[PDB]
Amino acid sequence: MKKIILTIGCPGSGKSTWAREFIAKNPGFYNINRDDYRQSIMAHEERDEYKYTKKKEGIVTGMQFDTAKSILYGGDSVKGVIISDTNLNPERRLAWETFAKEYGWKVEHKVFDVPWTELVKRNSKRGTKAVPIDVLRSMYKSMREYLGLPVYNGTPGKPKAVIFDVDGTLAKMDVINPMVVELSKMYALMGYQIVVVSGRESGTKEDPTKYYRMTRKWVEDIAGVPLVMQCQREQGDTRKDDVVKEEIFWKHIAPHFDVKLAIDDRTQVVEMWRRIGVECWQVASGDF
Amino acid sequence: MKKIILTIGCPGSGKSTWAREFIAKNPGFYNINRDDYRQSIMAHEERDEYKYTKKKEGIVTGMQFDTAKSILYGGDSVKGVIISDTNLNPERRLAWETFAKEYGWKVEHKVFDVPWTELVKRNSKRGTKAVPIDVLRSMYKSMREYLGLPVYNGTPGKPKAVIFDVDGTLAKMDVINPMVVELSKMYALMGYQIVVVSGRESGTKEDPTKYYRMTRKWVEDIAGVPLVMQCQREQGDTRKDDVVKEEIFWKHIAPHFDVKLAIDDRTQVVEMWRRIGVECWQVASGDF
Amino acid sequence: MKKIILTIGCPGSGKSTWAREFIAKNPGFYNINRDDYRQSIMAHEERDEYKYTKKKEGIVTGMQFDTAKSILYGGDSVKGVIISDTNLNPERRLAWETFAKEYGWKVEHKVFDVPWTELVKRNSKRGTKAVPIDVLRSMYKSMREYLGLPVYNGTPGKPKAVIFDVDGTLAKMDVINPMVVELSKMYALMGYQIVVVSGRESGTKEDPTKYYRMTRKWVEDIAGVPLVMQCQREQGDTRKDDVVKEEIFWKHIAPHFDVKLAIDDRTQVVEMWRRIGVECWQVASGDF
Amino acid sequence: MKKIILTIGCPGSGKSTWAREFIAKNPGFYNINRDDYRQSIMAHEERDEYKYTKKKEGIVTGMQFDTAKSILYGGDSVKGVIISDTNLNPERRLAWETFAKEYGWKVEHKVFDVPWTELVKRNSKRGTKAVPIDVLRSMYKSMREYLGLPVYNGTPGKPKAVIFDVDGTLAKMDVINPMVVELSKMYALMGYQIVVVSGRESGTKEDPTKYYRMTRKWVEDIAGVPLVMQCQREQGDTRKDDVVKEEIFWKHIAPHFDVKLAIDDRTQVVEMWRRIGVECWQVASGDF
Ligand SMILES: Nc1ncnc2c1ncn2[C@@H]1O[C@H](COP(=O)(O)OP(=O)(O)O)[C@@H](O)[C@H]1O
Ligand SMILES: Nc1ncnc2c1ncn2[C@@H]1O[C@H](COP(=O)(O)OP(=O)(O)O)[C@@H](O)[C@H]1O
Ligand SMILES: Nc1ncnc2c1ncn2[C@@H]1O[C@H](COP(=O)(O)OP(=O)(O)O)[C@@H](O)[C@H]1O
Ligand SMILES: Nc1ncnc2c1ncn2[C@@H]1O[C@H](COP(=O)(O)OP(=O)(O)O)[C@@H](O)[C@H]1O
Ligand SMILES: [Ca+2]
Ligand SMILES: [Ca+2]
Ligand SMILES: [Ca+2]
Ligand SMILES: [Ca+2]
Ligand SMILES: [Ca+2]
Ligand SMILES: [Ca+2]
Ligand SMILES: [Ca+2]
Ligand SMILES: [Ca+2]
Repeated sequence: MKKIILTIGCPGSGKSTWAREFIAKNPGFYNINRDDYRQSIMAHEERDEYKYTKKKEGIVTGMQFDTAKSILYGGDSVKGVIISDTNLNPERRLAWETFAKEYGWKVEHKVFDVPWTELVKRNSKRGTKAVPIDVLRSMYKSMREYLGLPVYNGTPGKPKAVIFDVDGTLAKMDVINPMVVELSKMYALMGYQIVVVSGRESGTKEDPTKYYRMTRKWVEDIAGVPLVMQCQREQGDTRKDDVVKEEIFWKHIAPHFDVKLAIDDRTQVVEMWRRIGVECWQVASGDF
Repeated sequence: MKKIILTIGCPGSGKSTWAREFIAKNPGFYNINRDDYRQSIMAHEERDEYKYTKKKEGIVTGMQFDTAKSILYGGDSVKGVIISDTNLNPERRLAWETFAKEYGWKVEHKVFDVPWTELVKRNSKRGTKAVPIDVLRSMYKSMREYLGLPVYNGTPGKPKAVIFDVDGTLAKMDVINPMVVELSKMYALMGYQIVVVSGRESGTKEDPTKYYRMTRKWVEDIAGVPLVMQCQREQGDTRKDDVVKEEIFWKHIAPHFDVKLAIDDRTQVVEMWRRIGVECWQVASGDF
Repeated sequence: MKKIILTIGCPGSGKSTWAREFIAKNPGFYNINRDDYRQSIMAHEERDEYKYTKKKEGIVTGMQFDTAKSILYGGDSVKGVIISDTNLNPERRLAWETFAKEYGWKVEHKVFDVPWTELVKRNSKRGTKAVPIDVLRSMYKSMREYLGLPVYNGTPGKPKAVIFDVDGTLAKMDVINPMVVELSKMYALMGYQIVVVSGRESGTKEDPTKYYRMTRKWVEDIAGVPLVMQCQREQGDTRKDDVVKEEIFWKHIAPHFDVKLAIDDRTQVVEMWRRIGVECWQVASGDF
Repeated sequence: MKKIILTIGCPGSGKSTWAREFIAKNPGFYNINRDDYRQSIMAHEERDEYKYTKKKEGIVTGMQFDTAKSILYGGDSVKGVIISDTNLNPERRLAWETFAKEYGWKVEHKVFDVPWTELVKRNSKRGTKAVPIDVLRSMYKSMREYLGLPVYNGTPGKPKAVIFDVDGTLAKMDVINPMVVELSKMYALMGYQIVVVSGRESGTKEDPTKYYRMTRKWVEDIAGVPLVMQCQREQGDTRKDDVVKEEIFWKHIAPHFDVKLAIDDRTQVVEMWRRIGVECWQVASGDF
């Protein structure tokens, strides 16, 4: 059965680079792409900004439809086609299936799950092919939905709480950040539990809690934060703050507290927070 | 007297485009640039990421120095040279002056003040020449210092206050944003004055306060914000929220309140806030 | 009646640049191009060399066909489509007509006649989109056929002759070029008439035959060429040798001699010769 | 002793690509290039055509001089510099040596000998960095001089002769090419020896002279060429006509005849001919 391969990925995820190699190595496969049909009908040059329109979309969609049938209905030489779009819209994916079922073709996916941080990196250097940051956030939000990743929706019965980070949030570089520290105390009065988190490694190979202890002491004897729990990146862990903090949240926090907010300063972490369903306020420029 | 023209501008401000035209129109002028000397000593290709180093910088600085003397010491045909770097570091600018004073040359500046918003726009499409967002923020911070633009440092004797925006901050799209509304009341108890601001146009040409009135009512009868002042973009004003809110701050707020914080959601406005010396917490994704 | 506009031109003739502007200025027009469909089905990157194939061509042709019907069968908003290919193959052009006649559309052409010399120039700088020189010669040969330009096929009854140029051919820079001079005499014995031509301007504004006289004398008293006719670019004429020599051929030579060969050294002139039906031998490197 | 590495090569030979890798792998090495200094002083954009000038050259030369001293006079960290220009001008190369001798540095060369055919290929796709074809011919002529390759200057005492190729020259595709065949006979009368050469493989693995015999017969019984010698690419040889014919010339022709001319049609072969000192007339378009 001739196959139709939908590439599932955010812009900048490796889609096209892979399609080009696959076609180079496997005779009988052809690429179909909407970005290409979008630039061609306007005869746009590499650096022109395409103006979105329902009309133009219907046309490109039509072009994909017709180009698929025509190629798949080619001789026995034809093995399949690659639809190298983002394919991040469920409705769009279903259509390819129904369309494939009536003519007798099968559908396969080829996923390109790339970490948010890397996607941002690439897109900022993508130049003219760059995509706005918010449509990127949205694309990734859809990718997570495709993978079936978790979205927090609260913890019924458990005490409400606010999450505070240390570096850049409660501490500056350490001295206290007056308004944020005053906030944690403000929330405490209001009856909320104060959970503290930090991406600082706990300690060294020989003293595995050196930094943790220092952090705890600082929070207690300088900031005076009435916290109930403190969590930190374990010693030895070299993964991204991104991954580290989320792992800590599902394993040590979500099951014990009804978190209604998170206070942080580092964009990637802030991005992780909103992304998983936790309101987050960014208290300072944290593009690093 | 032969002149040395320093272009003052952030990356993406028009520096090079102007230098190329000026040289094309004025015989006897030559360009000197560090980005160029930086890529050349490494024989880098358009898409390689340059690795910063003191050594490599000393070399490029040396190259600028020597290339300046050699060209300016050319015949009578030579009129001057353009130093098309950002030139946003005061120390760096002084050096060119002292250097120019000993050989008998004069220094002129050619400023390229472009709005933050536009600088971001261009840099995100700059592709490989793109610069990290934080070094851009920093460059612009220096540009503002060069222009002598105002930086807020408080208001002694006046009552402390927090600034809250409406769209996206207190209101969602309208329904209340629970945590942020709860915050304004929380600060009020703490003794702070609550100043409300909005980029929403006050009204229409025929009803110049239509939206203002609606906003006031909403803040009063739905959010229940104990505000003391509300300010909004005047009817007819079509400038950027960027400019609008800052104008409102210096004219109607800074002189009446000791503002210690601002709550907003739109990145450009948040960026304006921190930029002028006002702590600001971004309560939601606002890349628009 | 909705129109289909075929752009007639060699690669590098301005086709696409015009299509982009036309579409920008005229709402309801869309571009259709085979180069675009060719790079897309292979998911090729700007710098990949496309491998020609009947299969791949049938597919792109199919894509043009289907994309035309689908767009032209759009609402009343649709005004037409531009087929921005070279369209230099008569058979190909007919197809568009027959195809247009059955669905009720009309066909218009938009010619981009650019001089060979300029086409070469652009193509050598076209980089990756560059086309081999021989396919370019061929494209231009078809363009000339489209315009109905003249192709020489002899002159019955008139005496046979060979055409010799002076600069670079008979003369070097002047001293004689031994073999070529020996040739003209060799042909004379064989019974051929020797016609001499030169792109050298005849003279100056005040002495309109200064150079002609000098050339005649040189050919007579140094080379010893038994010529019957000498023709030169008139004084004041600043057009390309290209145009100049061909004008001279049809007006002063073709009607008086049965030319069976031309001896020249400058590539553009040599190219003109073969192009119009006259065998030509290039006696030296003349890329200038 | 700190070294100065001059890269010797024609444009498009791999110079820069190598310099970038070498510097990437060897800490303490820096690149110096005139193309880079040429585009920088004019602040030119990738696609601008640089206007040559003595003034601008003196400046770039000065920049190379000063940049060399300054870097080589750096700490002990500095190992050397790469001068990635063509370096094909002997005078220019000497200067680097004398310059290197007074400051105590040594000079090394890194040759990039690439075949003419490949150099043309690359340059035609080089786009904006492309170089005119004649300056390329000239560069390669200098490269050959650097390598010490042979240039023919005649054969005293031996009988004069003309060299004729078969495919495209004497034969068309075979039928006779009337004027060229008539020429060989014309030269024979004049007392010249007619040497025939062909790039056609002599035969097959099982019949190693199949094609040679066919060619000989054709030349004898159809063209009627009064030849004295016929030479052909041996059976099995898969090298370029380029190399094949030159090998045949020095081994089987130059020592037996005083060749004063060569008649061919294929550009690369014609290019080889003039290049080694043999007048050559190109009788037809042979860009293949
Ligand atoms: N492994 C990688 N590391 C860094 N960048 C990559 C990698 N793979 C691809 N890229 C780059 O990411 C960008 C997106 O490429 P692509 O695969 O074509 O996806 P899309 O379909 O969104 O264009 C391109 O600029 C490409 O060169
Ligand atoms: N008026 C403009 N509008 C939009 N973009 C511009 C404008 N002028 C220049 N640019 C672009 O901004 C970028 C920065 O250009 P440039 O003047 O060379 O500054 P820099 O010295 O930082 O490279 C380039 O991509 C350029 O083409
Ligand atoms: N007036 C002009 N002068 C010089 N070059 C031009 C001119 N107009 C277009 N070009 C260039 O010629 C090349 C061919 O352009 P284009 O119109 O797109 O034709 P094609 O359909 O063959 O690609 C491009 O590199 C383009 O920028
Ligand atoms: N092995 C190769 N095969 C084909 N092209 C190459 C190869 N190596 C380099 N090139 C290309 O040849 C051109 C000349 O490259 P470069 O080494 O930089 O020489 P130059 O100093 O003249 O610029 C470039 O476009 C480059 O990418
Ligand atoms: Ca991630
Ligand atoms: Ca932090
Ligand atoms: Ca601004
Ligand atoms: Ca807002
Ligand atoms: Ca012409
Ligand atoms: Ca000539
Ligand atoms: Ca060679
Ligand atoms: Ca041949």
